[PDB]
Amino acid sequence: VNSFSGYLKLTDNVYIKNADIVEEAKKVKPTVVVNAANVYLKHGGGVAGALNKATNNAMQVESDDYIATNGPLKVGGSCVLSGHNLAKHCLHVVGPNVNKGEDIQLLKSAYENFNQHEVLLAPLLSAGIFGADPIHSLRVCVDTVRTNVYLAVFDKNLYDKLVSSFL
Ligand SMILES: Cc1noc(-c2ccnc(-c3ccnc4[nH]ccc34)c2)n1
Repeated sequence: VNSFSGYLKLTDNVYIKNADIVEEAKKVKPTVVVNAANVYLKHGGGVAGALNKATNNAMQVESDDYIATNGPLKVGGSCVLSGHNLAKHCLHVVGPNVNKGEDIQLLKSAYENFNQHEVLLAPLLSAGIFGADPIHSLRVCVDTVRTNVYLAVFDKNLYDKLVSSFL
């Protein structure tokens, strides 16, 4: 039993809710919140900009030190950093950005990072400003992630389309 509330169950291990991931993180304090990161951990907009804003820029400060030490992530890769006031940990995962021409097949590799964590609160990778089809992203999530994932979808209209079209 966990504290996630109001989710629709899609499969054995995948759950979905129309929610603001920032507000959901603030209420649940999950062990892991996933950020929709880029390779530079520059949290300017989308989910990343919202999560970072909610940490009063502490996420960005920590991220800049991470990059200065380690260099950029790989597309499809991830790193574990602090969850600050939102979660114990933040798993920064880099899905391909279609608006940069990155290979959508890397989306499966990106979701594989979730399997290193038993339970996660997450957005749909490569959705939103990353330019992928969120319905495709949901399909790859369900077919790749085996651990327990709670998907927060900000847009109510999109949430309804994802549920209604789910196979
Ligand atoms: C601009 C832009 N382009 O894409 C997106 C996107 C993609 C996936 N999930 C989200 C999302 C999901 C749940 N809560 C959220 N709070 C703030 C963002 C967010 C946003 N934003």
